[PDB]
Amino acid sequence: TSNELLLPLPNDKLLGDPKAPILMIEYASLTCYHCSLFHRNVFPKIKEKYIDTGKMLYIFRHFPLDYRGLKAAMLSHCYEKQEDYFNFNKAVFNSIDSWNYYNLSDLTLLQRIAALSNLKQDAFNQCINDKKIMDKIVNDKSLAINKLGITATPIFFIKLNDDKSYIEHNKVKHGGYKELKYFTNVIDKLYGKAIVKLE
Repeated sequence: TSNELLLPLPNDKLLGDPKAPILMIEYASLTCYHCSLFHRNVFPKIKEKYIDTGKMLYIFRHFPLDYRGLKAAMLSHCYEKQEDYFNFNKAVFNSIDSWNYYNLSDLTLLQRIAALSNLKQDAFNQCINDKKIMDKIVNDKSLAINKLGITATPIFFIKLNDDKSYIEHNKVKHGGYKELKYFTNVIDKLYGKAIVKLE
């Protein structure tokens, strides 16, 4: 069920305090141009203002649409520490202009990123060919299509980080590129309600 999907799951990768008052779940393709721009220009201030400060727990979930993006989503699993995993996805978004737009199977950009992060070639090769990880990514994607009605990206669910509450998923959904002021409005209002409730 959708309500069960909009909580931290045991295999989710987390960023920020697991017990933060607010929860943001994002689904996005790593090769999405507008997502890349959002991650370059808006997300860093969201992280500084709400994640680093313990106000909001962030959960990124992959939604790959192509070879590039699925292989990249797979390679992200070579990065275990929460900051490393986030920094890998950030590097892929930041490097979007550097894919090969003619040979869509060319993964030279991922070779670059792996080298810069000192990931050994044996680990790289294992991660980029790991069928168990590929299957998890594509099943989590089909589950989001089925249960949450996702088509385009980025999509965001922003809600109180309370496992006991029932909320209709479309009421906490935000789609597409949003400027910083949009999210600060939404998150500040939710946080204020969260704190009152917690006291």
